[PDB]
Amino acid sequence: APRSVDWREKGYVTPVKNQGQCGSAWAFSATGALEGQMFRKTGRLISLSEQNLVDCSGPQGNEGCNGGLMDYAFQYVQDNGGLDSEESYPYEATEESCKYNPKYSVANDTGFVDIPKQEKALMKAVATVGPISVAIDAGHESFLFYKEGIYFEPDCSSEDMDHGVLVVGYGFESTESDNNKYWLVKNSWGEEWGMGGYVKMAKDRRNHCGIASAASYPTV
Ligand SMILES: *[C@@H]1O[C@H](CO)[C@@H](O)[C@H](O)[C@H]1NC(C)=O
Repeated sequence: APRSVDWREKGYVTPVKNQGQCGSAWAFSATGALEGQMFRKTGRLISLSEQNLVDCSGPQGNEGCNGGLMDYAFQYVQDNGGLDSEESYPYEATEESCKYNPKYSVANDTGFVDIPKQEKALMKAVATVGPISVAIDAGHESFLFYKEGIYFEPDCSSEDMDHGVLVVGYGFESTESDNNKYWLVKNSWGEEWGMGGYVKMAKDRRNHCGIASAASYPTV
């Protein structure tokens, strides 16, 4: 029910990462949600290998630096029966042959769940579960240049999303608020982008940028 949530303060979230020049955001969104649920489970925050996902999760539907889905990622961790740590399987920003090594697994998952397409459900799910993997229309130059404040983009689509990110919670602006409410969104473009890597994004403004059209998370 909370009028504010920040999972970064409860220890759920790793420091901002950078996918570099590789369409692997689906993989940073996925590890982000898996890092969170692994923490809820064990009380241990261990950073997870995106390269593992990029290299190995093709059989689940993912296409490396050419793109992918978070759901596919969670499916691979299940099928595979583990995922390697960031330390053991470092990120390289390019597609290589699979080097997974069951000895270095530090996370598991058991399925995933998809939140229905409602900023109400997505409010619930943040509050209940953990950080949530979501997809957004990021394909505007205002998103490139974003520095601070609450992101709103008139030409944003709620149906055509192109970029996976992580909702680590939500707030509001103005000691009150209809307005101005924001989602708290961790990106994977390095800390130099946005607000040290994060972005506040319009919440309950008609599913802005489709932040709720494709939400999900891993069961553990
Ligand atoms: C993941 O789960 C499988 C089967 O439940 C188990 O064999 C494996 O040891 C687990 N790995 C970790 C790192 O928890």
